Amino acid sequence: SKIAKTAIISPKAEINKGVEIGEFCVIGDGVKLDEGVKLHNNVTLQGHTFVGKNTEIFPFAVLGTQPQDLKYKGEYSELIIGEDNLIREFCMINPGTEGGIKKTLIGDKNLLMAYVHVAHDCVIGSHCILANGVTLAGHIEIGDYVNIGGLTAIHQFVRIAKGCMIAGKSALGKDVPPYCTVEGNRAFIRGLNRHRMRQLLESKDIDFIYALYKRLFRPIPSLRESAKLELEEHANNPFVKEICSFILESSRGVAYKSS
Amino acid sequence: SKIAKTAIISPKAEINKGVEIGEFCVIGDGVKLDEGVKLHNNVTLQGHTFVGKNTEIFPFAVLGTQPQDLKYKGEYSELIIGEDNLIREFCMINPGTEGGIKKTLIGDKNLLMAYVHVAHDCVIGSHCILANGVTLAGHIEIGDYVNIGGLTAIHQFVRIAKGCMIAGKSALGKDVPPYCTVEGNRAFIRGLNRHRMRQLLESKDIDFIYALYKRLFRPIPSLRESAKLELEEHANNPFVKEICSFILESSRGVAYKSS
Amino acid sequence: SKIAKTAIISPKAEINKGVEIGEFCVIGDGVKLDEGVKLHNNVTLQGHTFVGKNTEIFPFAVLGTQPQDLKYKGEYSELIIGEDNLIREFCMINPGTEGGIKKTLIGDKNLLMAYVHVAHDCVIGSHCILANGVTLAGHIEIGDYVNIGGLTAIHQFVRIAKGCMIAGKSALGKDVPPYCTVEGNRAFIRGLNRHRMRQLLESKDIDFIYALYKRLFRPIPSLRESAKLELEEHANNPFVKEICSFILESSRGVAYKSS
Ligand SMILES: CCCCCCCCS[C@@H]1O[C@H](CO)[C@@H](O)[C@H](O)[C@H]1O
Ligand SMILES: CCCCCCCCS[C@@H]1O[C@H](CO)[C@@H](O)[C@H](O)[C@H]1O
Ligand SMILES: CCCCCCCCS[C@@H]1O[C@H](CO)[C@@H](O)[C@H](O)[C@H]1O
Repeated sequence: SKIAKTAIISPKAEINKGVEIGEFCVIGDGVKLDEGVKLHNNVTLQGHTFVGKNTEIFPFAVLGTQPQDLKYKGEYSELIIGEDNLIREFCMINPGTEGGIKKTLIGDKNLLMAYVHVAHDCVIGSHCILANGVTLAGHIEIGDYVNIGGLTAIHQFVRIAKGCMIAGKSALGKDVPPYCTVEGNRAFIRGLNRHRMRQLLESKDIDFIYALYKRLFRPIPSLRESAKLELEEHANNPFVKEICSFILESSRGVAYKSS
Repeated sequence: SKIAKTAIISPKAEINKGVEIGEFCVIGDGVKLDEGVKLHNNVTLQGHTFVGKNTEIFPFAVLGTQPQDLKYKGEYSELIIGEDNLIREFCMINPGTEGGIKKTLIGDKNLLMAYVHVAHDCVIGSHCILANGVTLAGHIEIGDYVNIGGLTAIHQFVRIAKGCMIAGKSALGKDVPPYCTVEGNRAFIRGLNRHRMRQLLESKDIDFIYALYKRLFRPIPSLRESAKLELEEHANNPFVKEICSFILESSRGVAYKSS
Repeated sequence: SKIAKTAIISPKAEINKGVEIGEFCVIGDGVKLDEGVKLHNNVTLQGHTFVGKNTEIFPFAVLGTQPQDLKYKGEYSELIIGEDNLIREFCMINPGTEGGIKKTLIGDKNLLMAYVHVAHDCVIGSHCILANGVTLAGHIEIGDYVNIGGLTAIHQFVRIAKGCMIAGKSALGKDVPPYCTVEGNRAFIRGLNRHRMRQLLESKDIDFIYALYKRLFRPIPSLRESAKLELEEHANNPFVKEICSFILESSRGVAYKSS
């Protein structure tokens, strides 16, 4: 519950109770820090940025500066961060753009290791882990319980569904359906995130999913056609709905499988 | 037109009119900031560094500290940056060395995204874009209108000519002739930067270039011999001169083509 | 021998004579700086960190903050750095954990270039060079005279013996025996670090080592069996002892060779 005297804090910023601010932090006039937020020394918060309860941010992280994108034109956008997040040293996160969704959103209980960059208009859920140097291009969507290995680059508009695991040093240019593990320069699906499914899903449903994907990724009928048929033959099945609707909504297309 | 009171500025530094300096900037005694320069909070400028008109530098960038090279011995070198540049967060740029060209030079209207490192003795032109984490080794030369994708590493003494495009995550160890696109770990030429040529060149000349490269990269006569012959059969043709003289001057050799 | 007035230094920290501290440095209550240490502006030193004589640390480096590892629980660990080290901009080094060796150790005369991250429980020797962006996972052991190229990632528990060279952009998941050169995504041994051996070893011994490895890496008898036999047929030979005992102690296994 201490605010360093050396910290520069705009009188227009809103700092709730219990907030800790380390030495030399720089806080702009559009920042909001909810209860229990802890900023180590030298954190830079600019733009219209909201930082949720109990989130902790380490030294030299930069949040809220304008997107790097050239299309940006001093637009009115926001950066919204959830609760119980851990944001490490040298992270750089920008707010959204008018051409995107006018915001960059991050949920709860996530860990963004050092040197992680989150570009404008990205959406990250909860319980995610982005390792050292992960680089997210613009307009990316990441579901809950997603792990992305260090030094991985995700291209613009890519969508990663819930429970996915992406190996380090990968370059992902396509969407990844729920509970899949990805790896490779031009990343592709190598199987299912068994370890994740085992903690969130029941055995019976895990088997169903394997079967589902095996049928979905058959070569003959296109993925799209198999997905639509899957929704018909199983109008009542949460997993089919979650997986198939994700697939049919894909813009960049779904990543390569193995069959 | 405001200079933060918390900023540390050597009385020997030269700060022109209209310069903006954010909170906690550290400016050494050999720095010069031309008109309209904007430094966000926490920018570090050391050594004999000149920053051109209207250039803007974001938080935690470090410019002017001594090169990492071991051969360096407290030499007298400079870092010269042009006008209208955008230098993002966490960039690190060093001045030259006595063994090199005694300076690191950057032209105008360039964008160096976050975590970009420019080593000693590098030369960057104008209208260039270096994405997140691009790493330039020493003595590199980059022409105008060059785009280098994120997380790409360029090895020492490599030269990239005008209008080239280098895909992200590449490792370039050879020179790249004008208007070529490169990609791959041990990077190679995959074709021409059509999108770039279309905005700078006329259709007729674009066709000529394709033809030129097709003949230059034939397997039998060496690239060098074809280049010399090309200069003979076309003593009067700017494109041939620009492309062939570049090739004949190569030290590390020209990158692999595809034919 | 000057300490910037703007620097924040805990009265509990121990600062020896001749120490230089730049503007805005942040020094916690468990830090110790031995004689001749030079901190540029904005260096952050936290936790129970010791910095040896004459070590120099550049702007925005962060040393001593808690490990990123989730298993960590406000444990009592240390970060110990040796003498004559050069630690560049944006480096991030964490102390050890209770599950590891309760410390992160770095020897003497090393150069850690910019953006280098050293995870909890790592052990680095002396005369080493880690290029831009090298990322070390936890519990890694690096011997003396090791060079690791830029943007290389070393996985947890990997051990690199004395005199090894690791090419840039590699991903190492296995141990590397003394005097070997490694390269590749899933890194493997490509030969010997001749350049290194030539400065530290006599010609006769260099020949012996080549022969040793040629016999060790034969396909039929396992590496382990050949190593044990090598120790028997040469109970008195420092090189055999150094190389073979390293191999037999491997946890993650030894890297792939080429024969
Ligand atoms: C397969 C083709 C993939 C093309 C991907 C293009 C991504 C460009 S986006 C770019 O990403 C940066 C991440 O560092 C952000 O900082 C910028 O603001 C944003 O504009
Ligand atoms: C194919 C072989 C390629 C060899 C390339 C060697 C590059 C070493 S240079 C080195 O690059 C660093 C970039 O981070 C700079 O900081 C250092 O000052 C500079 O000395
Ligand atoms: C072949 C399989 C290799 C698995 C390697 C797993 C490494 C996870 S460790 C992890 O490394 C980070 C480096 O950035 C540190 O910051 C964290 O504290 C530490 O917990």
